[PDB]
Amino acid sequence: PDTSVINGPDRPAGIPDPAGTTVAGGGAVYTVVPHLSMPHWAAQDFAKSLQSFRLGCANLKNRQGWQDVCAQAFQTPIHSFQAKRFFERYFTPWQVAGNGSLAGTVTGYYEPVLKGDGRRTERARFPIYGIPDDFISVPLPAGLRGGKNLVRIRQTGKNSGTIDNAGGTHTADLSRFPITARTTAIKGRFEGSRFLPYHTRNQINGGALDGKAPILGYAEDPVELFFMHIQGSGRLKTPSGKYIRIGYADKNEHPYVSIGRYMADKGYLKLGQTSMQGIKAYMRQNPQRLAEVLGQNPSYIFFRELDGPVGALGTPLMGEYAGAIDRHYITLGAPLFVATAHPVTRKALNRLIMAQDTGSAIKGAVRVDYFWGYGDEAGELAGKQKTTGYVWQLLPNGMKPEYRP
Repeated sequence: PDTSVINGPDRPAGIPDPAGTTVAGGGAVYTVVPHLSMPHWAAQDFAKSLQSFRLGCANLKNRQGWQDVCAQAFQTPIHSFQAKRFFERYFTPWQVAGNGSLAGTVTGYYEPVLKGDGRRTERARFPIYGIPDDFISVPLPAGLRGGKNLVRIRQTGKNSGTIDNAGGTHTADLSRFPITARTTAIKGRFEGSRFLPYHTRNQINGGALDGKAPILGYAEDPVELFFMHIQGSGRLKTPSGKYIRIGYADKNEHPYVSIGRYMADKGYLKLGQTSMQGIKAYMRQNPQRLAEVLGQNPSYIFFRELDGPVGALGTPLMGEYAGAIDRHYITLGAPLFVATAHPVTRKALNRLIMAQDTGSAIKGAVRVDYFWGYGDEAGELAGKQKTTGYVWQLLPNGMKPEYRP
């Protein structure tokens, strides 16, 4: 998972910057410390951390600076002493401080499991859609993020187009598009002379995508399907007990609206019964409100077929041994020692996770989204996790951390 070992000569270890060496940028300060100044260093399950590092190396291998440690990872036995020595000998620890503080926020995320099936059945009735046949993504230059312009669009590929005012084939009225400050692409479809915003969740729920999109699977509950959209990935568990792994492909770009807030406004349930268990039970006694409530959130996620979801590094994540970081501050792929408390037991949760993912809301020098794995338990823990953490970034000897604006 892995268990294996590649034989051969130890890779060059290189030359560690000495303790107290400092890099600063973007309000952050990185400082080399001894491996032993990290809380409970020696006691950790380094064998799991090494299996986690090995998963990232399929892509991390190819990044300058990382070739030797990634080859060395596969020549190290999956045992905690050897793994510990690998991290101690091949990497230098950089304590991270953001805005003058070593303290930051650790939150949690997971991959939900839902009952479903690969083909439609009496129970698995709700389709999970791949990217539609007519779904067109068009890059939006920073210049147009005021979203007022009437532009022309030209198709350039099956699911892609470009803004071309002189030779575009269709008109797009950007004011009609859900464009905000962070927007880097608009999603739409060609229709007569126009390029129109893509279907909202309500239109999709009401069957806009019929015969027009790949279906990857069917879920049994539309509320849990709805929440998988929120998580951005998931796994179907078939009646056989088999898994269908499903990953983020794209989205319609329509805003996120919170249905818990809507539900609280209509009086349907109060703003405290706001959970997928509360909504799911409520929708079981009141099926006539389903279409209405779900369609309040216009955002809609499209998926693709893929053990572990694939993060920003392009690599499958190990439960409890990976997290999402801000790439402005943390070098993607780096081991990250995180010191924090377990969300439930309050026992020290001190460990080397692999910084293998990113997230739109994950911002700051000391800021981790802790990946808990897949399933119900992982989702409970993930939802309860909002703890203070302290972080150290381990980098290959001689590689410096960097603020990347």
